[PDB]
Amino acid sequence: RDFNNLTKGLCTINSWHIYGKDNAVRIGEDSDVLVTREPYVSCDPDECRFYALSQGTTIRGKHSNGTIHDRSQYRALISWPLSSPPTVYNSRVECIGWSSTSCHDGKTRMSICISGPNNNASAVIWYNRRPVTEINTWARNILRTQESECVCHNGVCPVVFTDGSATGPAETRIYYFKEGKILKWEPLAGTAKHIEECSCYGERAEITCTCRDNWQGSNRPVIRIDPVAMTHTSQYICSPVLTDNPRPNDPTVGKCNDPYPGNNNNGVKGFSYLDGVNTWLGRTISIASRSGYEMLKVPNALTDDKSKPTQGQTIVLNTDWSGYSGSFMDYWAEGECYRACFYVELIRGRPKEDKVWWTSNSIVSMCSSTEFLGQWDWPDGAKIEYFL
Amino acid sequence: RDFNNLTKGLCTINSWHIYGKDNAVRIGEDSDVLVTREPYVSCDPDECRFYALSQGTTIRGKHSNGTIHDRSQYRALISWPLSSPPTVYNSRVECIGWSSTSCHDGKTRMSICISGPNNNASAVIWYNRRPVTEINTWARNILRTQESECVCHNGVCPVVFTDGSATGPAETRIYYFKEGKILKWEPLAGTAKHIEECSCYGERAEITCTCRDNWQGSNRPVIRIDPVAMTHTSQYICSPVLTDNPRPNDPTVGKCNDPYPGNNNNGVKGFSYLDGVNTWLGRTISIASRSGYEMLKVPNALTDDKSKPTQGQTIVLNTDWSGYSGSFMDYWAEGECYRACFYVELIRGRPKEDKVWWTSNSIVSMCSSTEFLGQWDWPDGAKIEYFL
Amino acid sequence: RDFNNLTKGLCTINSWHIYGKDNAVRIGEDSDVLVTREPYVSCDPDECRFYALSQGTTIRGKHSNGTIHDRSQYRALISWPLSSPPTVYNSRVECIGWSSTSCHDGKTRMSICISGPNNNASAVIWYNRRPVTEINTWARNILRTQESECVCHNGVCPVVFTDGSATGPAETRIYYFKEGKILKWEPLAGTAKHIEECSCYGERAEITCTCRDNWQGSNRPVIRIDPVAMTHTSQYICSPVLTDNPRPNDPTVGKCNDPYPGNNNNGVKGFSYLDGVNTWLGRTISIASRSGYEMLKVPNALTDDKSKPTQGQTIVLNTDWSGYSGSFMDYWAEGECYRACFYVELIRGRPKEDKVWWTSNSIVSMCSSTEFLGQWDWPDGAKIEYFL
Amino acid sequence: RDFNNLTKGLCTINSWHIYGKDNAVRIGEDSDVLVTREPYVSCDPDECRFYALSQGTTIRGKHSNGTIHDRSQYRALISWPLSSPPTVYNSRVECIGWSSTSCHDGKTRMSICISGPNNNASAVIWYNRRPVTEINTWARNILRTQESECVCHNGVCPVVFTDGSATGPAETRIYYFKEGKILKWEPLAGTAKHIEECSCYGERAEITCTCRDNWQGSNRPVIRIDPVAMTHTSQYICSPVLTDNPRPNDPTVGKCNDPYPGNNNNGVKGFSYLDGVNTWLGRTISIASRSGYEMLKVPNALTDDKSKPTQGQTIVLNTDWSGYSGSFMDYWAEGECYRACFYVELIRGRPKEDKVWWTSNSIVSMCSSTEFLGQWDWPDGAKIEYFL
Ligand SMILES: *[C@@H]1O[C@H](CO)[C@@H](O[C@@H]2O[C@H](CO)[C@@H](O[C@@H]3O[C@H](CO[C@H]4O[C@H](CO[C@H]5O[C@H](CO)[C@@H](O)[C@H](O)[C@@H]5O)[C@@H](O)[C@H](O[C@H]5O[C@H](CO)[C@@H](O)[C@H](O)[C@@H]5O)[C@@H]4O)[C@@H](O)[C@H](O[C@H]4O[C@H](CO)[C@@H](O)[C@H](O)[C@@H]4O[C@H]4O[C@H](CO)[C@@H](O)[C@H](O)[C@@H]4O[C@H]4O[C@H](CO)[C@@H](O)[C@H](O)[C@@H]4O)[C@@H]3O)[C@H](O)[C@H]2NC(C)=O)[C@H](O)[C@H]1NC(C)=O
Ligand SMILES: *[C@@H]1O[C@H](CO)[C@@H](O[C@@H]2O[C@H](CO)[C@@H](O[C@@H]3O[C@H](CO[C@H]4O[C@H](CO[C@H]5O[C@H](CO)[C@@H](O)[C@H](O)[C@@H]5O)[C@@H](O)[C@H](O[C@H]5O[C@H](CO)[C@@H](O)[C@H](O)[C@@H]5O)[C@@H]4O)[C@@H](O)[C@H](O[C@H]4O[C@H](CO)[C@@H](O)[C@H](O)[C@@H]4O[C@H]4O[C@H](CO)[C@@H](O)[C@H](O)[C@@H]4O[C@H]4O[C@H](CO)[C@@H](O)[C@H](O)[C@@H]4O)[C@@H]3O)[C@H](O)[C@H]2NC(C)=O)[C@H](O)[C@H]1NC(C)=O
Ligand SMILES: *[C@@H]1O[C@H](CO)[C@@H](O[C@@H]2O[C@H](CO)[C@@H](O[C@@H]3O[C@H](CO[C@H]4O[C@H](CO[C@H]5O[C@H](CO)[C@@H](O)[C@H](O)[C@@H]5O)[C@@H](O)[C@H](O[C@H]5O[C@H](CO)[C@@H](O)[C@H](O)[C@@H]5O)[C@@H]4O)[C@@H](O)[C@H](O[C@H]4O[C@H](CO)[C@@H](O)[C@H](O)[C@@H]4O[C@H]4O[C@H](CO)[C@@H](O)[C@H](O)[C@@H]4O[C@H]4O[C@H](CO)[C@@H](O)[C@H](O)[C@@H]4O)[C@@H]3O)[C@H](O)[C@H]2NC(C)=O)[C@H](O)[C@H]1NC(C)=O
Ligand SMILES: *[C@@H]1O[C@H](CO)[C@@H](O[C@@H]2O[C@H](CO)[C@@H](O[C@@H]3O[C@H](CO[C@H]4O[C@H](CO[C@H]5O[C@H](CO)[C@@H](O)[C@H](O)[C@@H]5O)[C@@H](O)[C@H](O[C@H]5O[C@H](CO)[C@@H](O)[C@H](O)[C@@H]5O)[C@@H]4O)[C@@H](O)[C@H](O[C@H]4O[C@H](CO)[C@@H](O)[C@H](O)[C@@H]4O[C@H]4O[C@H](CO)[C@@H](O)[C@H](O)[C@@H]4O[C@H]4O[C@H](CO)[C@@H](O)[C@H](O)[C@@H]4O)[C@@H]3O)[C@H](O)[C@H]2NC(C)=O)[C@H](O)[C@H]1NC(C)=O
Ligand SMILES: CC(=O)N[C@H]1[C@H]([C@H](O)[C@H](O)CO)O[C@@](O)(C(=O)O)C[C@@H]1O
Ligand SMILES: CC(=O)N[C@H]1[C@H]([C@H](O)[C@H](O)CO)O[C@@](O)(C(=O)O)C[C@@H]1O
Ligand SMILES: CC(=O)N[C@H]1[C@H]([C@H](O)[C@H](O)CO)O[C@@](O)(C(=O)O)C[C@@H]1O
Ligand SMILES: [Ca+2]
Ligand SMILES: [Ca+2]
Ligand SMILES: [Ca+2]
Ligand SMILES: [Ca+2]
Repeated sequence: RDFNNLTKGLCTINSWHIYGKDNAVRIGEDSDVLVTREPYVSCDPDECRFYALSQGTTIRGKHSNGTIHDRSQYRALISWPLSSPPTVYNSRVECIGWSSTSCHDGKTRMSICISGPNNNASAVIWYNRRPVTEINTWARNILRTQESECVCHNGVCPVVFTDGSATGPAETRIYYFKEGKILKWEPLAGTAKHIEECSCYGERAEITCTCRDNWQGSNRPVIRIDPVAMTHTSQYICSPVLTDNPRPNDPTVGKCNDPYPGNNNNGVKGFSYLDGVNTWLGRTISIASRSGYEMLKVPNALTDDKSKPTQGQTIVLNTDWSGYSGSFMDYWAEGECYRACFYVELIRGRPKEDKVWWTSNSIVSMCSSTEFLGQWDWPDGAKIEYFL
Repeated sequence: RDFNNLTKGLCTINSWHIYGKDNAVRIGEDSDVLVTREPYVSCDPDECRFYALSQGTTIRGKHSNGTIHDRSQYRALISWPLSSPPTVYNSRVECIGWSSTSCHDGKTRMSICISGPNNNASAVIWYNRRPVTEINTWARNILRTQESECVCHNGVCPVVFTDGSATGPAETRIYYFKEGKILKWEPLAGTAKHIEECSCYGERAEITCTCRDNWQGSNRPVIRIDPVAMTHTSQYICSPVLTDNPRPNDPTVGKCNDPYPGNNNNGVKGFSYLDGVNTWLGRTISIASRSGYEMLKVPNALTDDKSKPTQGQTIVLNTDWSGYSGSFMDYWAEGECYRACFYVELIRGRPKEDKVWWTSNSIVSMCSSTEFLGQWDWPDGAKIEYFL
Repeated sequence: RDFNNLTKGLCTINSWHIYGKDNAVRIGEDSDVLVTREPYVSCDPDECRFYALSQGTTIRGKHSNGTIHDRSQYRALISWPLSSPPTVYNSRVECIGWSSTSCHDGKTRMSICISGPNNNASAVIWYNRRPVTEINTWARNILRTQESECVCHNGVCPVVFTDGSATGPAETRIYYFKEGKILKWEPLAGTAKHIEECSCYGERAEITCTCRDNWQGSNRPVIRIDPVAMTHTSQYICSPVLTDNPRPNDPTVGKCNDPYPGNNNNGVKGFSYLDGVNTWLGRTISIASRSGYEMLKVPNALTDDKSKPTQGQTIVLNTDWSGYSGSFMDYWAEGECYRACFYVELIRGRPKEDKVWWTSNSIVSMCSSTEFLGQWDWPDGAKIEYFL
Repeated sequence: RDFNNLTKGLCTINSWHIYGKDNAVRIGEDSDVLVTREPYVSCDPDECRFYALSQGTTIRGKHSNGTIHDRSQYRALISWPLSSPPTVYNSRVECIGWSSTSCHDGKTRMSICISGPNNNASAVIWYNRRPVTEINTWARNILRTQESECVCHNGVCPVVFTDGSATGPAETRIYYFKEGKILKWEPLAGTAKHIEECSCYGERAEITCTCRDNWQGSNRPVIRIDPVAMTHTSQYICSPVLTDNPRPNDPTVGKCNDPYPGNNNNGVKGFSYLDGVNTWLGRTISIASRSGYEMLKVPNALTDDKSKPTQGQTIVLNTDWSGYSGSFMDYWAEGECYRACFYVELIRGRPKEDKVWWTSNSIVSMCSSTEFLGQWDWPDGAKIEYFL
């Protein structure tokens, strides 16, 4: 009943414990599970849920054929109970579209879905489950947004959008919403050169977003937002531990204010927690594809262009498929600090597994522990052969 | 806890944004989805839902064979969560029958279902989910009602019924309900010559209904209701932009007080928003069948017999099937105006697609934006070949 | 939050309107619907639900084979939302067993299930969804109860049980429960000679039960209960309109205090409303089997041994299968009188349809109207051929 | 809203009445039922539910192949409504892992799941459905816990864990949790020599746990916990009525302070109620495998090394498969005493039924009656042949 404020710092991250896993593809082999992609996790004050973009068909369904495609009239943002699979019968539609974000401000939830043809897309901003504001495409080239949760502070929920080229300069805007209405927007500033799919978290009245430079950068761009002043900066992770994909091999020195070169015109949504010595980066293990997943403790990664790992944890073996990853936290938990969490999208089917005609995913997520916990690996677990 | 009053005017309609879409036929190819038709949308103060007449069988079920037929003992009014499909497991039965309307008065919901043989039908009026009032057929020829939501003002919810011929003069009545009890009824007056399937909305203490003249009219009849005085008038949309189906080609001058001729004994449920220069009409694109769907801004359409479009938006391409369309609004939303909404029934199967033995539909709906949003088209999306 | 009292009389019954219908067998041909039998309907202060004895298997399931049998370890009393089918996913288990009753006292619900072998059965009485009291078999021969709702008055809910022979004198007891605890019990008194499966309703502080005399009677026995004094009487319906099944042809004079002879050792659960001139009897249309169903207005049927029909309504044609029927009312509805309701079990499969290996049913129910409504017939609607 | 205290003694157990049964394997032959094992039952103040470790696949699913294995990344603790089957659509995930316990303290629920490889497992302790505390493996050999409900007293919920060998001395710890945080832990003391899978209940401010000595004991070890002092003792059931499995034949004298020999390196989770003359033991009927199940009244079993049965009740015939059994009670029921309950896991499939490639189970549970009720037997009820 009052707006949430980011009054706490991050808990110390000494390892990662298992939080949730839906085993959707394993289960959906023989039950009514929706084909998805672009998932995430987001908490309300009373409940945490799984989120994703449905493809408007079950996995066993004949309409799963062609679901490699990102943008259709049959997609929607759905949410469902934590660690359940997204089924026809338990999935709640938040809004219609093929690009989304969502966050609760402490009183109620804002959800945003973009739909339309590539040259004529529009965002609709829902708040308390009703449509409130609409935004038309400004650059007429796939208006698109975070594909993970936004973050609010005292009613103000910033959202990062991009419109324009995926392979050249584009038009990125930071919208500051309150109760679904636009308080303000700004064009992207700072030294980030291309921005897509920001993964965001909040601590001590600052919102940090780790994004995807699709055009040039194999290091990740970072936007930091003041939700009170409604201003931001941008730079890159300085660290030579490179965290996009595909990417070249790790160098010994990164770049703070420019894209690290070697791979153009591609990437993956990812995330980091940037908190001095309490800094952890996620990446795919493979430099070539969305294969494997690990967390690496890289003290001062944001600001230190020679920073290297001092600790890590494998999440998904490099013999298993991964995908998008992103940040969320339970802002309404007990205690004196915010516990960092993330999810990894485990993509199955096309293009890497082309014996099936579909593309889908399941979800695994972890949150930080102050203990030094033993590690397991967490694969999707499905046998593609069963779907043949 | 107090009755809702229609105290607001319509928001300015500059375009239409996507509101909901269930993709029911695509999803029901491989999950337990009920065969429906005659759908709509209706809001409670805390939730908006999809409504339809079930056929008492799933689409993949063997009993889907024969579901082209409108009236059986196996039909029921169901509701289900917004943009979900109507499944066996998530569908809530409101009442039993093969013709319906439903609306919330601010305290609770009235639902009405008609059932029976053609010569002996009866309406039962439910209120707070209990049966309260029953009305026997007065003309012994398919007693029937709106197939979309009614509208309430201070407890009074008017409903339009027709009994008698579909191809000649019939007996239309306006019932004024309060808490499921009949306050008053009136025979149809004014210049409308035949009335079926009224699509209604409320603003500034007046209820406007756009209906179907099955007997003669390719222009649409309009009933306007004073829910305080409990009186009404009727006329036709004056505009030469004709909005029934099938229909002849658009002339340059309409008819205000008589059916526009050229097509007899057929039609489709449709709707309009009639608000001076803020006037928008829906129609099928095809003049021959329930094919395509568009919205047209036709300033003063109700009163101007030469009024032509000044703006439009395509909803469904003329290469895709449509069906019934109707009006609803979220009377419990925030802000200073009521945002116009509509749904379009996307009919699949018989009679236009006769390689399957069933008839069903899915739903798409939009609400107005004050922005000038880019347009997409929104087809059902299912492949009939998959059902073979 | 206070116990309900039977303070109202019955509304005048001038006809019957459709209340609910689940079409379970039609729908369960292609969805996960539980095999049932012995259904009924019962209201809470906020909701009315369908009830039945599950067979612990879906209809399409391989374990549906053998479900003609009444008593197994796999049966349970389930409830589910009104007019929904009893599915695996929406059915709530009230208790485990193969004979049951259930009723809400205004504060919470009592449910009773009997289980065990024929010579060693026991009742467990649940209240507020916890087990409170248990009763062991007294005659060691299929302890059994109403198979429809009980009725409460000021916390006191009487229940009729029988233990002993189905084809000879047996031991019937009336238990008076309050908060799941036994206040009192009595052996059956009066002139009823055999009692099974009582169908009960309450009005003006009296509970009337119409039961089944399996041993000799083709007229129905009647128990009337004073829930304050905790006493009862019994007799038969005097009327020559005979309402058990199988039965001989209607005579011109009935029997008030003895079974009407002609058929031994068989019957069906049925019901009546006995209210002077406002008296209505249900029966199968067939005198030979559970085929068809009609309601007949038989003024003074209880006390007049020459009383004949003055009005009727067909519910199920004699070309369609019926089954058990029983009484319930919504004691928590608005208004000045209790509206009589009933359900009819529509049995499909064995023994009358032996091309399938299962026995199941669906449900239709009606409540009274003060109007003289037109009639329809309400068959199960499924095609057995589809299940082959 | 206040913590529950164990203020009541056990009700007198004169027999056992049926409480719940899900018939999961019968139903899951033709519906979307999760493969499980290691089930139990646990009550909240407003609801009692079924619990189990999912295998992350339906029974009919192709991924059911290999589900004999205990520990995978696809397992999770789920709960679901009492006597329902654990379906994809009604199962709520409590936490991720392959060993668990759960209990409500009167304000909210603590749930604990262990996951990881054998040499590197970790417990995560959830409270109010959020992760609060994590515990790393201390002996690097399958950290594991009760597989049935824990018990709380004034906020303090003790839990028994074991880490180390299954076939030799191991490291057992008693953790005392409050609001998901560790108040204290102790190493196992007393004369119990090996501890696994404790089944616990609470009465008069003492918690009694009956466990599994996998290494040597065919009598069962017993831990008794003071949740105020946060101390414990351990011994064995003195009785010569031996209750593990496999086991040698019953002798005439047991052992109070040492394992009863004859079978090494195997066992089954089981339980007892130890209350002077009101003492009842469960066991499999078979001495060789998890076949059959009975309850035996063995006055002073805990302390009397010659105690023999004075009464019993068969639960599952020795011609039917059983499995794990464990204790729970409804601490929030009415009345002056706690009513003892238990469940039995009915295992189907591998290894005893190897014509199928899966292992799963269903559940039956009973609670005590003060009556001397007639007995039935309660088999799983499924036909394996149907799954072929
Ligand atoms: C039970 O569970 C536990 C808990 O999980 C398990 O214990 C864990 O074990 C894992 C696996 O070993 C550990 O993860 C690795 O962590 C290291 C970081 O720790 C080493 O380095 C630390 C930093 O050392 C510099 O500074 C220090 C001072 O600050 C200085 O002292 C030192 O000399 C040095 O100059 C050391 O502090 C650390 O020592 C503490 O911990 C030790 C245990 O780990 C202990 O033995 C010590 O005594 C001490 O007390 C230790 O030496 C990460 O570096 C590593 O991440 C690299 O390697 C993996 C493959 O294993 C790779 O996937 C990673 O990406 C990463 O390497 C790439 O990136 C580098 C950076 O650019 C690059 O240099 C590398 O060449 C490499 O590059 C190639 O691969 C990448 C990726 O594909 C590609 O992009 C490139 O282009 C290129 O192709 C792992 O994260 C956990 O930290 C550890 N956890 C704990 C709590 O201990 C335990 O094993 C389990 N038990 C069992 C029985 O299974
Ligand atoms: C990005 O998204 C945006 C947003 O959606 C897209 O932009 C939209 O584009 C669509 C498609 O073009 C537009 O819909 C059409 O709108 C016109 C109405 O606008 C024209 O006419 C206006 C009125 O002009 C008279 O009065 C004015 C003064 O008031 C006077 O100035 C004028 O000279 C004239 O005498 C003009 O004001 C308007 O101009 C503004 O907008 C222009 C952009 O549209 C801009 O360029 C201008 O400079 C200006 O600023 C404009 O000229 C509708 O008329 C039209 O509806 C007709 O045609 C479609 C087929 O396209 C048909 O399906 C419709 O039913 C309708 O036509 C039938 O009915 C008529 C009425 O009886 C009849 O006369 C016709 O012959 C026709 O009849 C046949 O078909 C029917 C139906 O099957 C049948 O029943 C008959 O029997 C017969 O067989 C469209 O609705 C949107 O308005 C526009 N939206 C916005 C915000 O701009 C943009 O394209 C997308 N971008 C990309 C790159 O894709
Ligand atoms: C639109 O919908 C409406 C609303 O539903 C439809 O209108 C309804 O139509 C149905 C079907 O006709 C009616 O049901 C029958 O009702 C009669 C009772 O009403 C007749 O008798 C009344 C009593 O008359 C004695 O007393 C009066 C004075 O009190 C005296 O005046 C009279 O001369 C006589 O001596 C009359 O009052 C009544 O007249 C009012 O209504 C008339 C319309 O119905 C109207 O025309 C009149 O002018 C007047 O105003 C009328 O004459 C029931 O008797 C009958 O039930 C018998 O027959 C059916 C087969 O049809 C059978 O299944 C029943 O079981 C029952 O008969 C068996 O039992 C008898 C009792 O033992 C026995 O005598 C019979 O031989 C028979 O026995 C065989 O069958 C049974 C069962 O299988 C077996 O067990 C035996 O062994 C043996 O084999 C029907 O219920 C509705 O009442 C009527 N409703 C309304 C509101 O009007 C309308 O039709 C629909 N419109 C269209 C176009 O479809
Ligand atoms: C209707 O429903 C009701 C309610 O359920 C049914 O009635 C019930 O019927 C069942 C089945 O008969 C009963 O269960 C058995 O109970 C006996 C215990 O009761 C006998 O013993 C009592 C104790 O007697 C010593 O002390 C007393 C004084 O305290 C002294 O007087 C006496 O002489 C003696 O020295 C007697 O008090 C008791 O008498 C009361 O009740 C009688 C009715 O039962 C009545 O007739 C009497 O007049 C009196 O009023 C009675 O004589 C258990 O011992 C027995 O459990 C053994 O046998 C089963 C097989 O049946 C086996 O599975 C069990 O494990 C157990 O036996 C193994 O363990 C023993 C202990 O180590 C060992 O000694 C045995 O050799 C045996 O060992 C082999 O098997 C095991 C297991 O596989 C293996 O591990 C070993 O290695 C080895 O291979 C049953 O539980 C219910 O108690 C009774 N309930 C009630 C309320 O009456 C009624 O039948 C149903 N009606 C119908 C028509 O179906
Ligand atoms: C009660 C009833 O039968 N309504 C049906 C109406 C009437 O036939 C017409 O309005 C003529 O009166 O229209 C439909 O057939 C149609 O056109 O798709 C569907 C609808 O179910
Ligand atoms: C407890 C029990 O078995 N009840 C069964 C009763 C009894 O057999 C009779 O009332 C004779 O006592 O009737 C049925 O068989 C029936 O006629 O369809 C169904 C019901 O399940
Ligand atoms: C954590 C774990 O693996 N628990 C497993 C235990 C252990 O193997 C034993 O208690 C030996 O320690 O027992 C089972 O195998 C069994 O006997 O059915 C099932 C259970 O899943
Ligand atoms: Ca990149
Ligand atoms: Ca027409
Ligand atoms: Ca009889
Ligand atoms: Ca053992």
